[PDB]
Amino acid sequence: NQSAIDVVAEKPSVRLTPTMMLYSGDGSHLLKSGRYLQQELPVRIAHRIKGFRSLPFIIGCNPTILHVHELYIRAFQKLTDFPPIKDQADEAQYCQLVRQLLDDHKDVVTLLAEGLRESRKHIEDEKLVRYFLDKTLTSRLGIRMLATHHLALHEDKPDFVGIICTRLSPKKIIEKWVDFARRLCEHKYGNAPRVRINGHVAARFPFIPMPLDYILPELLKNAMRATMESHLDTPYNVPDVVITIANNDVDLIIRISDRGGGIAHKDLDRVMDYHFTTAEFGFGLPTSRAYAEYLGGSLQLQSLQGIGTDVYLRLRHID
Amino acid sequence: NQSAIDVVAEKPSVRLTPTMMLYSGDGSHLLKSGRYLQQELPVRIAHRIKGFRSLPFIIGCNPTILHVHELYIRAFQKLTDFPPIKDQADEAQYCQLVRQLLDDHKDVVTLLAEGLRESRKHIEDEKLVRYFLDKTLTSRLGIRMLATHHLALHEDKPDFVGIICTRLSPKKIIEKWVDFARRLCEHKYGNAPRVRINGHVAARFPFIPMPLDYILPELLKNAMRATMESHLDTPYNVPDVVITIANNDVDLIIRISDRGGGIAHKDLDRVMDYHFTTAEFGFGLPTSRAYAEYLGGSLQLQSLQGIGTDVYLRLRHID
Ligand SMILES: Nc1ncnc2c1ncn2[C@@H]1O[C@H](COP(=O)(O)OP(=O)(O)O)[C@@H](O)[C@H]1O
Ligand SMILES: Nc1ncnc2c1ncn2[C@@H]1O[C@H](COP(=O)(O)OP(=O)(O)O)[C@@H](O)[C@H]1O
Ligand SMILES: O=C(O)c1sc2cc(F)sc2c1Cl
Ligand SMILES: O=C(O)c1sc2cc(F)sc2c1Cl
Ligand SMILES: O=C(O)c1sc2cc(F)sc2c1Cl
Ligand SMILES: O=C(O)c1sc2cc(F)sc2c1Cl
Ligand SMILES: O=C(O)c1sc2cc(F)sc2c1Cl
Ligand SMILES: O=C(O)c1sc2cc(F)sc2c1Cl
Repeated sequence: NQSAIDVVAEKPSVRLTPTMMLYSGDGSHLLKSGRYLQQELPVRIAHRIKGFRSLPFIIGCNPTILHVHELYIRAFQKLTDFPPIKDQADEAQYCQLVRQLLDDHKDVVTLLAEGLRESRKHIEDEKLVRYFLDKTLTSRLGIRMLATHHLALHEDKPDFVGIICTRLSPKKIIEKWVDFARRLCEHKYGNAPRVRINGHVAARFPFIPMPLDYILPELLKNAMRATMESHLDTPYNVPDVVITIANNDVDLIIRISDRGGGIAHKDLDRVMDYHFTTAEFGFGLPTSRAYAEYLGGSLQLQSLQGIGTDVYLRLRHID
Repeated sequence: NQSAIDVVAEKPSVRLTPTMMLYSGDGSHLLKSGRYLQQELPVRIAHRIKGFRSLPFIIGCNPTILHVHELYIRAFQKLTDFPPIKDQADEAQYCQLVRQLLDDHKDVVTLLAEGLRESRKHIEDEKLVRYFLDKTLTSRLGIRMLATHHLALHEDKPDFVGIICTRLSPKKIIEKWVDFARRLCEHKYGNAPRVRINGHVAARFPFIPMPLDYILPELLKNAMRATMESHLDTPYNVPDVVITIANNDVDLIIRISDRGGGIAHKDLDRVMDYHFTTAEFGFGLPTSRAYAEYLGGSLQLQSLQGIGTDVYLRLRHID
């Protein structure tokens, strides 16, 4: 066992405010920020190692689960071996290790789902598995936003302070993912539902697109697939998917309404479980919910069995 | 104190199934049903007397609350003094007392809200008050359906077995209350939102209209009022209220969508409390929710602050 990991496995995380990210974004400010990252990332990694150590032995023993645990141990070793950042050249050296770790851990979610799939015969508690996956994936999301934000601060990209867009239009980010989903849908069925966008279509505000880039294609794929499966007898005459944007001082709400038949009563208690899918890998819906909650929001579903489903994505604002 | 009340205050209620109501509905069947009512009503009344006896003393002491408690004691005395139903003439005698008690207790909800309003300075628990009102009003709803159903069984009214409509159209019962709400709305503002009805508009099925006759005008008044208050600057150009009917083997779902600005974040935790209203008596929403839950369903709200509100009324089917 590694005693260095034990030293910070229970140290509370120091949270960088999404408002503080705008406040610091530069040369001398990049150094203070890089010093923060250097000290904070091993703590976040150690909290994840603690999670793998706390798994029931028969699950933690899985070679795929063990491989992810060992990747986290490797990441902690590499981040802690690095000398302190005294100057901007030291700050730059560190950035290249962060880029390497961002790519080395690209498939962690895939590996975890694989390991847990192979260990399904030893899982008697979906609430324990939900806790492990919600905690692991949201904390990994937090590590990724910190890492990507710091790297992006080195660019003079328009309307962006790192990963924060200063003038994010929800209508534009929704339109981008609607085009992507309609193309995949059209390839599979020969047609895709037309998507209408209404509400506060002219809203623009400081926002981090990363969560929306994950959640939006997941909800659009679900609404479009349910609409096509529900109308196989009339595939070229399908009802529209309606998206409403509601923007207020507190949060952004995105409502996605489909006429895809609804989520059956028997399936409604399982649609938010990991691995659960009625398609022919069940991670889109529980991961989107855990991400929205991690960011101060929520993901709620309202089923109208025989008609369709309304999905409400609520995300707390920057300020 | 009355010892007869004590004898049945904890006796469990025997539930008449909404399916059993169709199964019995006649002369000899009316007698067995009237015998059931005679024995069941004092038990339901005694459960309510127990509720008034269990209120904190400072609240139960209120003369308005005491007047309702004393009305229930009177109803128990009158129902128990009546001799057993040996024949159809005895069954008919009992019906006339039930009619009198139905009218004598017409305003019980009004009296209870008044008594609790005068005792607000001594209420430190909205969860206790919610429990008392949810239990009292839903059990009173149950007493009223039993009483009205038995009386209605004496009629040869088309498409009705007592209070059960054998071919209830949700679109027709919604249209009836839309006309009522639009007229009241037009009187107050000079205009009312146009109501569109979609989904399963041709659905017809066995159903008891009584719950819908209470809940529908409450949700329509709220959706229409919020729409008019939200558009005072353009009172003759207001967005439509959209109602969707979803009918499946398990339940009927009625979605009411408005563009009335939404329910504010500060008010969202209080809209389901009794007495809470932002209008210039806050019972419509908590009573509708308690009624829908009492009948195996639910009443759920989804707020899009800055845009509008979606209300979902779910009611379990007869079978
Ligand atoms: N809009 C919707 N309409 C109908 N069914 C839906 C909808 N959204 C989700 N579902 C159901 O929830 C299930 C779980 O979805 P999810 O967890 O996102 O994973 P996956 O996309 O792999 O199926 C889906 O397989 C589908 O049965
Ligand atoms: N559709 C809606 N749009 C906006 N506000 C609503 C809506 N439905 C309910 N509300 C809010 O909830 C409050 C409580 O409603 P309710 O309990 O039905 O009582 P009341 O009709 O006496 O106000 C309302 O006063 C209003 O502020
Ligand atoms: O992140 C954490 O703090 C923890 S504690 C714990 C216990 C488990 F069984 S999984 C798990 C995780 Cl993921
Ligand atoms: O699990 C991940 O996705 C990542 S990305 C990244 C960048 C770092 F600097 S550590 C680290 C980890 Cl642990
Ligand atoms: O039917 C399917 O299986 C799929 S997968 C997918 C991904 C998208 F973005 S849309 C879409 C559809 Cl419609
Ligand atoms: O119906 C009941 O069984 C009861 S028990 C109880 C305790 C209270 F404080 S009110 C109340 C009611 Cl309404
Ligand atoms: O509270 C009420 O609304 C009613 S109506 C009715 C009819 C009866 F026969 S008893 C009784 C009561 Cl207790
Ligand atoms: O604005 C109001 O106060 C009211 S009260 C009422 C009752 C109805 F049925 S509609 C309606 C409206 Cl719109």
